[PDB]
Formats: sequence, C-alpha cells, structure tokens
Amino acid sequence: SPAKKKVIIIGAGIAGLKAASTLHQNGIQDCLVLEARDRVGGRLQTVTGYQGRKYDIGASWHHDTLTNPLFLEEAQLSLNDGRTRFVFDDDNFIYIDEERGRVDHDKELLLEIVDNEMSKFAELEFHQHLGVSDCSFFQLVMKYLLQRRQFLTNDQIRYLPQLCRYLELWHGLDWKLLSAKDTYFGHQGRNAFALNYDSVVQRIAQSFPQNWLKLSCEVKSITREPSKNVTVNCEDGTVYNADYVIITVPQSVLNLSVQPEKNLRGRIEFQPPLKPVIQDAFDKIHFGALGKVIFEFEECCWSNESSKIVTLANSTNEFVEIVRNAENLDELDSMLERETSVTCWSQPLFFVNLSKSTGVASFMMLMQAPLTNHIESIREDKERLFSFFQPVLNKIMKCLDSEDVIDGMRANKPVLRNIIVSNWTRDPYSRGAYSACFPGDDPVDMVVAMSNGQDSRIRFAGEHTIMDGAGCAYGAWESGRREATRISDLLKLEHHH
Amino acid sequence: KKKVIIIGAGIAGLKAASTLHQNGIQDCLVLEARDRVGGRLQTVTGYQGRKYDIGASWHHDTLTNPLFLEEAQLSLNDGRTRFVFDDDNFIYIDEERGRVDHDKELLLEIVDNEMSKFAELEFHQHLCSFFQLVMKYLLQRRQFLTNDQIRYLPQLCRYLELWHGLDWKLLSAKDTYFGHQGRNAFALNYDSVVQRIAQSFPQNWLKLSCEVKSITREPSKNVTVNCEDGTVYNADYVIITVPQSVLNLSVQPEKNLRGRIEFQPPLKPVIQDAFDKIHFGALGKVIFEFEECCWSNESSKIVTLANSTNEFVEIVRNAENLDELDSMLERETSVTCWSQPLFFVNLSKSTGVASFMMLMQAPLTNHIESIREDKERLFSFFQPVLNKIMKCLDSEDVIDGMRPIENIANANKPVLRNIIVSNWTRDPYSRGAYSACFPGDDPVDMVVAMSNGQDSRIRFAGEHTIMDGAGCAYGAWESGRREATRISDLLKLEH
Ligand SMILES: Cc1cc2nc3c(=O)[nH]c(=O)nc-3n(C[C@H](O)[C@H](O)[C@H](O)COP(=O)(O)OP(=O)(O)OC[C@H]3O[C@@H](n4cnc5c(N)ncnc54)[C@H](O)[C@@H]3O)c2cc1C
Ligand SMILES: Cc1cc2nc3c(=O)[nH]c(=O)nc-3n(C[C@H](O)[C@H](O)[C@H](O)COP(=O)(O)OP(=O)(O)OC[C@H]3O[C@@H](n4cnc5c(N)ncnc54)[C@H](O)[C@@H]3O)c2cc1C
Ligand SMILES: C[C@H](CCNCCCCN)NC(=O)c1ccccc1
Repeated sequence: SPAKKKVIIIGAGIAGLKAASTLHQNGIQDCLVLEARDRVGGRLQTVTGYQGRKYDIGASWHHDTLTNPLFLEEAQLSLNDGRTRFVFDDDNFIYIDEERGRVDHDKELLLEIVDNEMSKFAELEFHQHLGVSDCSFFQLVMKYLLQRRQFLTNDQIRYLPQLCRYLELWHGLDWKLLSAKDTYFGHQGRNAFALNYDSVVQRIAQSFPQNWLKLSCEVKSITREPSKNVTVNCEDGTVYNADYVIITVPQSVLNLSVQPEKNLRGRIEFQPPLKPVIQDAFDKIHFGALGKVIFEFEECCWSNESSKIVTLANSTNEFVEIVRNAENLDELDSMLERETSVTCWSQPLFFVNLSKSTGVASFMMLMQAPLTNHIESIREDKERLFSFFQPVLNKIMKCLDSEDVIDGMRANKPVLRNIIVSNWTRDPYSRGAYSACFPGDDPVDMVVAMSNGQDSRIRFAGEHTIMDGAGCAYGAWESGRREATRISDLLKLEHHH
Repeated sequence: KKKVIIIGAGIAGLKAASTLHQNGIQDCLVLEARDRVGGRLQTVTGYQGRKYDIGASWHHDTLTNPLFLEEAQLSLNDGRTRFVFDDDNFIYIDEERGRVDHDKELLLEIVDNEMSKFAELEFHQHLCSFFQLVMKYLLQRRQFLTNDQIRYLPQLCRYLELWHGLDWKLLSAKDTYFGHQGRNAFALNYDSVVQRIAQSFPQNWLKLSCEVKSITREPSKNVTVNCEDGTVYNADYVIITVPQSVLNLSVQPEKNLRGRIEFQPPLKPVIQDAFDKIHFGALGKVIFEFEECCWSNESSKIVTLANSTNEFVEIVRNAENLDELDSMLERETSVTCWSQPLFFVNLSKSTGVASFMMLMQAPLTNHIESIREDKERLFSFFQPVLNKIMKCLDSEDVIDGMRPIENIANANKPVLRNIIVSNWTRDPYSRGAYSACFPGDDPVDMVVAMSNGQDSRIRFAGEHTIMDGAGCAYGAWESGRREATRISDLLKLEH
C-alpha cells in the first residue's frame, strides 16, 4: 500500500533540492521530495512589494565567492549566457551616529583602522588556543578597549565598540549573546548580491523529475523498519516506504523532536528517537535571528555614495570615562551594570542601499536578535513600524543629502510607499534565521552528529549539517550534494555482478 | 679576560649587552665596525635641524612588540612623547587619473583585500613571484573585475613592495602577504631608543671602529676574535649580531671584503646552506624637507601608482591562460619616478615637520642611492611625482630651493630645501636594508640555524635570527635579549 521510493528527501530548501538534483544526476530513479510549505526554496524566498519590485527576504548574497561552489556554478552560467544573475555590491561602509553623523573613513577617528586591530586582537585571543574559555563578543570588545586604552582617543573608545557591532548582523545575535570565539571569521572573497535567489532555487528545482516534488505535505513521523527500511508519514495521512531518507528540516525544527507534544507544527516523531549524541549536540549550538525590513520608496531621491550603510547604536562619554577609570577587567564588567525602552538607536542597524546596487529605490535593512522577534512580531502594524524606524530613516537621509522622510504608504522629498518585514522567527517551519553560536558553543558538535546521521538510512543535510559554509546557503547546497552522493554510492553496489 | 664579547652595536648587540649587565655580568666587550652604534637604526639631521629615522622608523605589531611595550611603559610613566600612531587611510595617486583611493566605483581597496585572501588560499597547505600571483588572480577573477579595477588594482597592491624592499617580479609570492599584528607606531626618533639601551650598560664596554675580521674558537674553551687593525680579545661566549648580508660574505673567496668575518673552523653546513634562500631586500629612503607646511594634511600616508595602461586590461580580457597572458605581457626603457610605486609618509600630519619621508625599493633604491650626492638629479627624478602629490593635496608645483634665492612669490607655493637619501645598499656594514624573500626562499632554516648558533660559545642575534618580528626592530632587540639571558643563566649557574 505505502508507496515504494528509493530516497525520500524531507524539505524543499536549497539542501533537499540539491539532494534531489544530485540524485537525478546520478540516475537514481523513483525519488520523492516532501515539503510542508506550498513553495520550494524554504529560507530562500523572494517576495514582491510596491510596483512589483522584488527582494530576497531570506538569503541575499553568495558569500566566499572565491570558493563558493554554488556561486561558481551560477557564475559559469552567466559567463556562458551573458545573463546577469548577481552583482558584487560590496562597497565602503558609511557609518552614521545619531549625534555626530558620519564617522566613517574619518581623518581623526580612523574607526575602521582600529576595528582591524580590534579584529587582530580577537584573533590573537583565540586562533590556535586550547583551553581559552569563551565570553561574549561584548566582553571581548571591552577587554580590547581596556588593554589598549593608552592608544585610543576618547572618541575612539566611545564610537569604536558601536561600529564594531556591525558584526551582530552577520551572526544575527546581539553582542551580549554572541560568542566571541566565533564572532570573527574570514571571508573567502567579496560577496555577490543575488539578483533573484529564487532564480537559483528554480534552476535546481527544474533539474529533476517534476513529479518527485510533492508540496504541502508536513511530515509527522519517520520510522526505521527493523527490515532496513524507513517509513515516512505526511499529516494528510499518505504513507511512504523508502530505502534512504535525507532530512533537511531546520536545526530549530529538528530540535522539536527532543521534546513531548507531537502537535507542534513542523516536528517529526523519530522511531527509534534521535541518537543521544544528536539531541545533546543541540545544547552546544543555537539559533540566530537575522531579520530584514524592506523600505520601499517612490523614487531614488538620495545620494548613492555607497550601498552599505550601518547606523551605530548610542554611546555615552560616561562610558569613555568608565573605561578611563576601571582599575581591572572585572571592575569594568561590574561597574557598567549601572541601571529603558528599545528604539531604532538601541542597537546597530545594517542598511543596504539598493539604489546604487540594483537601481531600485528601496532600503534592505538587517536586524538582529532581540530586535528581530520584536519587529517581526509586529510586522503587521505598518504604522507602528514606520514610527519606530523614522528617526534612523531620517538621519540616514539627512546624511545622504536628502530631507526627512514622508510616510506615503496609504516633490524632492523621500516618500516611504511600502514596508516589508521578514517572518522567519514566527514561521513554524523556519523558527529563526539560521545556526549561530552562543558563548561556550562547540558548533563542531552538531556538524559531526548531523553529518554522521541517525543511522545507515536516516541522514541529514542542511546549513547545520556541514562545516564549510555552515549557516550559508552554499553550505546547505553542499550538504545536499553530500548526502545524496553517499546514497548514490551505496546504491552503486546494486549493479555489481 | 672578558665574559661575553658582543659583535655589533646594533639594536641586537645593544640589548644583548644591556641584558647581560642587567643580569650582573661583568667584563664585557661590544665591538662595532662603525664609529657609531645604532646600526640600521640611524637618525640624521637635515634642514632647520630636523631629525629623521633614515633607517628603522616604525614600531610594528604594537600588540605583541615587546620593545614597543617597554617604550609605552616609560610614556605612561614620565608622560613624554616617544611615538605617534600614524596608520592613516592611504591615499593612492595615479599620474593620469589622480586619486583612486576610497573610490565609489573603483573600490580598489576592497578588491586588494580579495587579492590577499586569494593569495592566502593559493598557499594554504602547499608543498612564483608576487607579480605571477597578481596575474593569476586577475586572470582567474577577471569575470568579476571591471576594466579599471583590472588596470589599477595590480599597481595599487604593489605598495607591498615597500614592505619587502623588492619589486613584484623579484619578491616571493608565498611571503608577500604576511599579516600585521596591530597598528604601527611611528617612533619619534628611534635613536632615543638606541640611546636608552646604549646607556644601560657601562660605556667602557663599547669598542667603536672595530672591524672584527675573524672569529676563532680555541680548543681550550675560549673564544678569541681580532679586529681589522689589530686588537685581539677573548671571551667565554660571543654574541655575533652582524647583519645577515655581511655574514653571507663569510662564505666567499678573497676573504677581505669589508666587514667579512672569517671563522675557524668555518660556519657549519646547516648555516652555509641557509644562504641559498635569498635575503637581498633593499628598502631605501629619501626625505624631502620643505620650507613650511602648505599642502592638505588629509592623510599621513600616500603612494604614487606606477603608470598603468589600457592595453593591459585588453590583454587580461583576451588571454586564454596563464601561459598566453604571460608571454603576451612583454614588448617595448627609461626608469622614471613613475616606473614603480612610491610610498610617501607625510610627516606634516603626524609630526608637524614640513617633510616627506619616502620609501623606495629594489632595483630603484640601489640607483637613487648611488646618486645620493647629486641633489639636482634627485630633484628631477622625483619632481613629477612630487608635483602630482602636491596637486592632489590642494597645493601646487614644487619650487626648487636647494640653492636658495628668497622671493616673496613663494607665498602659498611649497619650497623644497633639502633632500636626504639613504645609503644602506652601499654601506659595507649593511649591503642592503633587511631580509626579504626571492621566489623560492624559506624564512625558517635560517632563523633556526642562526638561533642554534655555531656551538655553545658562538651565538647569533639580529633581525635574521628570530621568527617573531623577523627582520623587524623589536625582533632583533629580542634576539639580543635572547642570546644574553641564555648566557647570563649559564655563567650564573657556574657555581
Ligand atoms: C533572513 C535570512 C537571511 C540570510 N541571508 C543569507 C545570505 O545572505 N547568504 C547565505 O549564504 N545564506 C543566508 N541565509 C541562510 C540560508 O538562507 C540558509 O542557510 C539556507 O537557506 C538553508 O537551506 P536548508 O535547505 O538547509 O534549510 P531551509 O531553506 O529552511 O529548508 C528546510 C525545509 O524544511 C521544510 N520543512 C520543515 N519541516 C518540515 C516537515 N516536517 N515536513 C515537510 N517539510 C518541512 C521547510 O518548509 C523548508 O522548506 C539567510 C537566512 C535567513 C533566515
Ligand atoms: C631603510 C630601513 C628602514 C627600516 N624600517 C623599519 C621599521 O620601520 N620598523 C622595524 O621594525 N624595522 C625596520 N627596519 C629594519 C630594522 O631597522 C633592522 O632589522 C634592525 O635595525 C636590525 O638591528 P640589528 O642589531 O639586528 O642589525 P644592525 O642594526 O645592522 O646591527 C649590526 C651591527 O653590526 C655591525 N657590523 C657589521 N659588520 C661588522 C664587523 N665585521 N665587525 C664589527 N661590527 C660589524 C654593523 O655596523 C651594525 O652596527 C628598517 C631597515 C632599513 C634598512
Ligand atoms: C619594519 C617594516 C618592514 C617589514 N618587516 C618584516 C618583518 C615582519 C615579518 N614577520 N617596515 C616597513 O617596511 C614598512 C614601511 C611602511 C609601512 C609599514 C611598514
């Protein structure tokens, strides 16, 4: 009765999609891709807004373009058909502070130069160091400020740590939640902003039997039959038997398995239940919440000096002094505690001025946890949002040679026609943006348990199941190629005399 | 009669002696060939009494630089000014185009960074010249580079030539892109440093004008050395801090070459072989002392970009591979101030003094120094880049006032008074600037062989006997503290 399949992939993300791609590439037949949503791509979603303009509300860039297998693949096509599939939108960051204004590439602040030293500082703190406990990124930025106060001006000690935090937007975590040992990481080359990441999702989705894909099926349970087979159940009731299965649900969704309540959207009931080595890996790795807010304006009425703009939080000169007075490290850590609402200036905000990179009059901004859940929890209040960001929006426009902004959601002035927010933290099938490390996190743990699988037939792929390009789309891609290739290798023994 | 005999009065010998003395060791000799200490640390005076470090000038790796810490200590202590952090946003200038730094569309700095990462990868876990490498990158990534980026980038990234004192066709790629551990500290008089160390041990220990031309280790556990003129000396241990370049003459015929020390028996094979991994780097300097400051003080760091062509881009855009792009490169010399990248430190913004401290590289260094007496020629050679810098700095063409004629018309206009050039490549006690790598060198077998001395009596120190700060000032300083303590410990333990 239950349909016989060779390999059943759970999840139509880039990971499962690539698994499905590789499988068909290796002549594996009768396969099946089961996806809860009614769309493929998963955390690679391209939405539409005002005038029909499009933006990736999930991944946007191809990182490490020097080694990124997925990118080079995408680059090969464009190099052969001349079609624009991306664009290196790296630029010189423009740093704005509420009071001061633009403190970037400054002759007396030299902020970027001390950031690199701050970076190297961190590097010397870890990179090749056994034992060295962790501590938050915030703590680390404080330690540097303390161990080097003798060579930092009053303005550096104040404005530096704020610029330093643009990193929060790489990780999706606030500097107090972020693990230092993991804050600083190398980038293998420039970034390539994807001109339709969904453009990539589809290429891969059309590379294998279209009947393999069955959307809107939420997998409730996965069972390994003592007879060496895996049975998968969709909520709608359909049941399938398959020799192998490649599980690609988000680390967050997979985590729902180590708990009671089999009525949590997304959760899969595992029989036998996930190995103790897996669930326990969950303790040492966590989830981040990178969030996005697209600010669509009517026309490009602002300076395109750059495409990367970050607004620094707020700093106080009393801080400078505390750093100027602290006798020891703990004293500083202590003191500061001195004890209130969150506003657009309570954390760094990363704005991507698409008007220079894509010729579109919109701003793609990145937020981090905790602001993400908050902003996402109220994405439906387009007014409470415009109210929230108006100040930074104005401040930015001020520095970009333009007047304040005119809310025109429902003429040389900038008009905000529409606002789009991400829903990753609220999406039961997503539960966050992607993998991230908290202080004391051995991300190597999850990767190992994951890349090794539940057993011979219950495997794992996804941004968390791989090390190289972990958290990145291309990592999830490679993970898909991986698990499929292995399955493909095992099935190769089939045609042996 | 002497406990330790230190050969060389450089930063190495001076700390090596300082340390011995700080350890209570007596009867010591410091034998220098020159009439002064400091070695490659020499301060000189020019117009209106200004002082410039014609040799070392920066505190590198100020996060781990032991010496630098020591210096900041005193500063925190006695509030004096012993240095100024001058790392500034580099201003890149092309003859034709002008400034190209921090350009909204060229974004050279960003791609220069990919270039670095590209090199790092090219060598990560590997069993080629800096030029070969830039060409590889360009060919490999041309698909994601604009024509202008391809054109200028390579010329900009060559600022690295002034880190190694070598052109990008003679420098080893595997050693081009090292990494700096923290900001740099412009030493306000590196001589103030030479003097403090210098004064920390008994003055009557120094024997200036002693060209040690032979080191011998008598069987009966004694080390005896003789200086050119005559004076023979003997010691228990002997810290040889003469630079590599000179010590490399210890393996040739006509054993007389100035500064050439001849050991007996000779320097063991593990040492001789090390001199087969280049080290002929010649970084030179040329101070341009002006009347008064009258040019934009935007940045304290500037670099002129050797001319670049558009046919270069066309060739990169059309080459089918590393082989073709290689040959297609070459055609049809005349060396001008625009035949190489030039690094100008604008001392106006960092020190107040209306002067430019310029760094040059091999093979140019050798040329410009060999004509360091002809100020007229030196002015002609540099006038063009000097004017271009002035243009780009909200100023105007430089007036040659090296043979002065006070005139009012020189209101705003900048007036060049003096010009001071290094001589490192012609000084027999130097024979270049400092360690560098030719395509194929290996900065390890020399640092190790050297740090393992000849035997227990004959030790080596300097900027070519350590891995941390190798070739750098703090490196040598440390190599000297190293050889001393290692000896002061032995002597102490001897009952
Ligand atoms: C806001 C944001 C911005 C990002 N930006 C970048 C970037 O710029 N560059 C980059 O490289 N990466 C970026 N990433 C990360 C990148 O998007 C992910 O690493 C990648 O998309 C993960 O793909 P995946 O297949 O591993 O997981 P997913 O894309 O989440 O796919 C998992 C699939 O599982 C499905 N599913 C879950 N449970 C079930 C179930 N029980 N039954 C059936 N189906 C189920 C989900 O619907 C989903 O389709 C970003 C991520 C976010 C959230
Ligand atoms: C132009 C230039 C710029 C530089 N800038 C910097 C910088 O900014 N920052 C930095 O960290 N480093 C810099 N360096 C390198 C640094 O200055 C040197 O590595 C350092 O000075 C070496 O010190 P030393 O004691 O090891 O060698 P030396 O300074 O050469 O001392 C060795 C001594 O041995 C003497 N001697 C040689 N032969 C004999 C002999 N036969 N008998 C007796 N005595 C002899 C020599 O005269 C010399 O006095 C620069 C070098 C140059 C040339
Ligand atoms: C002392 C340093 C030379 C490089 N030293 C190499 C030793 C470090 C390798 N581990 N100075 C320079 O050439 C220089 C010149 C301009 C700006 C910065 C550095």
